[PDB]
Amino acid sequence: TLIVTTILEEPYVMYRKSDKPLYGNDRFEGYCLDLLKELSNILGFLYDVKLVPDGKYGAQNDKGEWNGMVKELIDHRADLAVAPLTITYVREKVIDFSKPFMTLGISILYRKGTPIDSADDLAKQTKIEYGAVRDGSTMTFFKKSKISTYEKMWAFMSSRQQSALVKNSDEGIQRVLTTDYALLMESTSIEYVTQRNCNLTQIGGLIDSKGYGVGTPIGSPYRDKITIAILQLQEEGKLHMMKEKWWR
Ligand SMILES: N[C@@H](CCC(=O)O)C(=O)O
Repeated sequence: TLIVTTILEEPYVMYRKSDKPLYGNDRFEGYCLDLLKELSNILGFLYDVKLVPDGKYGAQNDKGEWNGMVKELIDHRADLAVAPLTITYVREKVIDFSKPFMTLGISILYRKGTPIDSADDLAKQTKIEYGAVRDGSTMTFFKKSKISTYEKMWAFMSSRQQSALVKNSDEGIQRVLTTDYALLMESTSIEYVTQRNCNLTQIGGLIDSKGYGVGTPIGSPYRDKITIAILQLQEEGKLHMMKEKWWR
């Protein structure tokens, strides 16, 4: 029944690996898929998982137009957006979000053993390239930040745009591995990476504080119900278990 838009991002949404042929929703696994299964049991609904066609989370272009999963919800092309989608002020003007099912903050993914300790250290220099995922909430944060240092940084990554910004997190992580590059990535995603490559580390603390929520078109009856469901899973300690299962 319900159409759920999502995006491939480890360990939230991934293609399940099997020796036998997988069809439909079975092709996907991960934190967000366990959550979606839970939500459909609690609210009792069927669903079809579809990746967002342009592979973007969603940003508003210079002419006011949106893309990514946000656009899909806006154009009623999807009922739910269940993915590590950041709840932001700008997005709340065009779609509704459930209450957060996970919290995080923008931080820095970089290698270990350098004198770089914060965004400032990155900002006041130029040898180390740094950037974020194109059309994601992190890129938008820097693009709209009125704080000098972040404003300085947006200037840097937007000039070297075609280069500083990456298509997705996997490409950004690979850029951190094979280049002198620091990735502006969200904290729980960084936790997952550094947890698997002891050469990588989080630089500084969180630049901001926020959360991930299930997106729905504006005025959807499902939003409050999903919030109630998230609150239940939280209450019975399943959100913790799910986090531990995937981040291990
Ligand atoms: N979670 C972000 C994407 C990743 C990022 O921009 O750091 C979003 O909802 O757009």
